[PDB]
Amino acid sequence: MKHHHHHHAPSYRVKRMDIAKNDEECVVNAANPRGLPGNGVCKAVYKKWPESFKNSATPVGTAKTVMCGTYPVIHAVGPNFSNYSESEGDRELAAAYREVAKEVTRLGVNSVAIPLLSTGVYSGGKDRLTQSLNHLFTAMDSTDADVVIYCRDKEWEKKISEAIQMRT
Ligand SMILES: [Ca+2]
Ligand SMILES: [Cl-]
Ligand SMILES: [Cl-]
Ligand SMILES: [Cl-]
Ligand SMILES: [Cl-]
Repeated sequence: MKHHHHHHAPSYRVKRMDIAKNDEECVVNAANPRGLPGNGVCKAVYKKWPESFKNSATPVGTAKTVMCGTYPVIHAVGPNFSNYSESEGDRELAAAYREVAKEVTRLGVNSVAIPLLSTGVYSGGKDRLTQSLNHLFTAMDSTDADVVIYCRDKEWEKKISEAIQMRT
């Protein structure tokens, strides 16, 4: 059974920087179903933890953890909204985050670095910040890990921070 330090109060934070530089105990990749190096976040994850791509292929709506050494990389496959309808894509996006929460719990980590799934090249050309962040919260709220959300856009940083602060 998992125990924490007496001071542990689970938190959310957002940082605008490359998730490959994260200071957390594990990382969530914005993965593609075939386990390819990809682009954007996925390519940064591939450059930093290439060993974690051994047998990382997994279906849309799921997560698969592969260790790089002892450092866990949770490959979470959100839907490409160019291929899915809005209703089906929304369900798969929510499902991918639920699988992340299960993996974070199983691993026993105290913290996790997470990107906003399906907000980059899989967004179908739409702004999906609120949709993706709300599914992240829905899955992660019941976990006790410190969650650090990574983004790259300055306006997105502000909106994510606002959403975090308004629930506190
Ligand atoms: Ca699926
Ligand atoms: Cl950076
Ligand atoms: Cl892809
Ligand atoms: Cl994406
Ligand atoms: Cl961003």
